[PDB]
Amino acid sequence: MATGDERFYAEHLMPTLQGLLDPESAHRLAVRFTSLGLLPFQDSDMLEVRVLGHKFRNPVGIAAGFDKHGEAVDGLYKMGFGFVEIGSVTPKPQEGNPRPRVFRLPEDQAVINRYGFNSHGLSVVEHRLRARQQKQAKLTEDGLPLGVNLGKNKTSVDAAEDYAEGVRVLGPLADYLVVNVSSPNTAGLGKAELRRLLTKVLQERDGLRRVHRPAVLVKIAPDLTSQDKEDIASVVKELGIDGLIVTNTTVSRPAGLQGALRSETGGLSGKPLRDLSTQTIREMYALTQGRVPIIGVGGVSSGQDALEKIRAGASLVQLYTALTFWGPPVVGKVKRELEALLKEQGFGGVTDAIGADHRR
Ligand SMILES: Cc1cc2nc3c(=O)[nH]c(=O)nc-3n(C[C@H](O)[C@H](O)[C@H](O)COP(=O)(O)O)c2cc1C
Ligand SMILES: O=C(O)C1=C(C(=O)Nc2ccc(-c3cccc(OC(F)(F)F)c3)cc2F)CCC1
Ligand SMILES: O=C(O)c1cc(=O)[nH]c(=O)[nH]1
Repeated sequence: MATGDERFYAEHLMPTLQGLLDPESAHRLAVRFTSLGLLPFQDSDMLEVRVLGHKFRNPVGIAAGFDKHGEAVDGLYKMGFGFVEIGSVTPKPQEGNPRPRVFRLPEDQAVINRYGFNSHGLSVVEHRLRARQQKQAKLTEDGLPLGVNLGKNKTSVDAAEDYAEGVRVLGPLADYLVVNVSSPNTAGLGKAELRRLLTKVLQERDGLRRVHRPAVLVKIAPDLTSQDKEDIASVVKELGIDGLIVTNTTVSRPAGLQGALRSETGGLSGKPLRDLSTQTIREMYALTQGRVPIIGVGGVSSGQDALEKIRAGASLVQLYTALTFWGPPVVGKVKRELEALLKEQGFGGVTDAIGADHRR
């Protein structure tokens, strides 16, 4: 509760919280507590990584979705994350799908959600980030970068314009932007469309002043065909996209799911998604010749999970669902185990392990 013991949180606190509140209420309370610093490991130089034009104290970040409106950024750094990504944020505010829209699958250490981009909107997030803009400038310079994930409104008629608007409004406040076109919960959120979309996004980005010019990454699904991945890699290299976030939640339902809510509509996250994501990272790393930075996401809950994605090609990793089951202590746990594994496997540091599986 205030100490920081992994067993207490995993075995007592978290289980009790879930027994008292529904999943969405639990998340909202989580955001409140985090934003208030109500939280329970020292990063070694081994965990430091330099990519996307920035230094990262450690390669473990909080995935988009936990802090959709940028309300708990500072609390998240306090929790131990090497970098924070907020969003997705839509141009105009919107409520998202009706409740219930998030479901726990305890037996699978997984979650299914269909929020549908509930967002305070660009304007509100912009002011919220501006209020701590200088503080973030010092955090970034200190190895704690900030990412902003962009989405689009449900009733938007010009997808590309929605993202362009996001680039113009929040781009100046972020170290990196994410073009999220892999959410399974928005209408119909492709080589042709992607090229057109990203060309416009990059042009908008290049039009920003130097110190306010963020890297641009594309977040993709784990349900892509081989052709889709092949085309994405081609477009990425063609336009000079700075990086990829692999992956978002899956619309598939892997055989073996035990949770009673396994058939709810939405994207599945957690352990059942882990390896499908790692494999997607492996494939994208190869298709891009290891020249395009990858942020690996999907079922990371331990040092081994993180290292597998790093060895597969990820320069950084993110987690979300593991936090909902184990609580804040999982962050230090993952970092401590990653450090130990790097040593055991002969890597001088995280950097040396990036893509290691491909050079064996
Ligand atoms: C409740 C919930 C909400 C999410 N919202 C977003 C979002 O707004 N934008 C986004 O790009 N990803 C979103 N995600 C996906 C996560 O960022 C991540 O890609 C995915 O959950 C896999 O990681 P995990 O297995 O560690 O949770 C969300 C996930 C969950 C569980
Ligand atoms: O985060 C979520 O989106 C979801 C769930 C969840 O339980 N999330 C939580 C809850 C408390 C969390 C925290 C945060 C900060 C501190 C915590 O310890 C406390 F309560 F003692 F102060 C616990 C973190 C989460 F990610 C349930 C499924 C969806
Ligand atoms: O907001 C949602 O419903 C959502 C968006 C996204 O990108 N991924 C996800 O799992 N849910």
